[PDB]
Amino acid sequence: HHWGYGKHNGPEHWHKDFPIAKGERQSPVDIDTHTAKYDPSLKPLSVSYDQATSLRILNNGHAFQVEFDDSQDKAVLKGGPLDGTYRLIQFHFHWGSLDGQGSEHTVDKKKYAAELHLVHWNTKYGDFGKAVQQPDGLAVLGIFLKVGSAKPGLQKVVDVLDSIKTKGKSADFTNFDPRGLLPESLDYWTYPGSLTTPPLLECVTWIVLKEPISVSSEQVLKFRKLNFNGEGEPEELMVDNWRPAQPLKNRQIKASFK
Ligand SMILES: [Zn+2]
Repeated sequence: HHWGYGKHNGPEHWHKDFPIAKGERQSPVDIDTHTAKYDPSLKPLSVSYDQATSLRILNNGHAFQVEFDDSQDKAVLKGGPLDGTYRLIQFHFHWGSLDGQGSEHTVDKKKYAAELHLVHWNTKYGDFGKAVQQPDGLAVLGIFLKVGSAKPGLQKVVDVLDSIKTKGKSADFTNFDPRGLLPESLDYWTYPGSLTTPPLLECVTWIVLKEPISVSSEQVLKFRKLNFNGEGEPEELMVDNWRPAQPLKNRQIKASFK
């Protein structure tokens, strides 16, 4: 009976195995655009993905994860609110059963159809496992998805999903360029928070882009064909794998833009 997104093991149950679920800097949160304060001190966000090297894509029973070779100084996030350099290790999505829900962060209570998370670790801590034990261990770039025009750069991801339908399936996924998943503008909101999946560690600087990307209905429909279950188990569609907004508590959301 491990954690998931169902009635008996979903977000409202997580605190039992992971007490930090009720902690002081949990994610995601609602972004109140009128309360977020422009911070002229923020530096421009630097996203350097030109040398990114993808390895594999995996269905882990909670989402699908595209993993990168992070053994060299390549796909790096820096600047913005960050001190130092963070290296890309993986990205994944959260999405809904319907276009009207799916995102984890919300904007003035608005839910997007999905949300992309590009996860980077602080190189000062040597590797991901050590980084997540530190308050400034991770930087996650969050990008909202809305349904409209197709995102051509997402299609390579969508076409491989048939091969990793069920929990535990993985496939080679080389030469995928995550630059194809970025919106035009890098305007962002930033706040200190957590992983949004167990173990929910409070180790993330969140950087959430204001501009969503558009994906087509057909593209998101293919996300919804994935399965939470493993091969040979009763089919339960992988949908609504999002944690809802958590209390902001003692935190300020800063905006990079006015
Ligand atoms: Zn995530």
